[PDB]
Amino acid sequence: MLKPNVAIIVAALKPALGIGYKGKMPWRLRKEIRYFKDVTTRTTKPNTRNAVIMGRKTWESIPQKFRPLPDRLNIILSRSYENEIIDDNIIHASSIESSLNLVSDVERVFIIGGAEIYNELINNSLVSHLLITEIEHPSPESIEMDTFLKFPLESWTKQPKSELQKFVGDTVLEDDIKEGDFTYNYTLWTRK
Ligand SMILES: NC(=O)C1=CN([C@@H]2O[C@H](COP(=O)(O)OP(=O)(O)OC[C@H]3O[C@@H](n4cnc5c(N)ncnc54)[C@H](OP(=O)(O)O)[C@@H]3O)[C@@H](O)[C@H]2O)C=CC1
Ligand SMILES: CCC(CC)n1ccc2c3c(N)nc(N)nc3ccc21
Repeated sequence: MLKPNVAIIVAALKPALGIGYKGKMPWRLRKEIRYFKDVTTRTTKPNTRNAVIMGRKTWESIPQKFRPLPDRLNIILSRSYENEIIDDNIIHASSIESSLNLVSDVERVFIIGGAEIYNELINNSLVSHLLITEIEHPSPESIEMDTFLKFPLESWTKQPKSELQKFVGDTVLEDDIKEGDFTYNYTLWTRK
């Protein structure tokens, strides 16, 4: 696949944009994990699937029994990997672009984490869209976080919900979702 548009999908706690703590997510938001699954799996074209790209640490964090993530082509990046097709669902690569050369019959490509991947790939021009779940809490300072996004948001524009709706198609987008003390909303950003 030559020069696909790539989207970053992430959930972050405002205002610092914290995303993890000691290798894990700092929260358990049930509806948010379901949205992630629906967005990353759904396709419009016929015999296609989406691709999800992740760093090695993120892959290793999913229990072995639950990987690869079903119904999507999984791509795992490591600086130590040769570009190799493991099976029909798993690819090893050392660069985003080399990995895409190995794929076909993919509709959309999503970068799914983690921190290092996000922070480096945000500056790659292949990245055209950001799907950020913006989480709010009454006392964000009480949530222990060690990992944060370093995104240059002054160069991106947050779109109206109508554009997000168009991006996700059929997916139901509820507003101000509350789970425990967290309140969240889904958003779409594009480059200025
Ligand atoms: N809030 C959210 O939506 C999400 C949060 N996370 C959180 O992220 C954290 C994990 O992030 P982190 O520890 O940074 O790990 P990553 O998942 O980003 O993996 C880092 C590894 O990826 C490889 N890698 C990184 N950058 C590159 C590159 N540019 N080219 C090739 N290989 C690369 C390296 O593998 P090697 O060392 O083998 O070279 C590196 O060690 C956890 O807290 C996790 O819960 C994860 C996903 C979503
Ligand atoms: C499904 C496996 C887990 C492991 C951390 N996971 C990995 C990536 C994501 C993930 C992501 N990238 N974006 C958003 N919005 N939500 C997520 C929820 C869970 C995630």
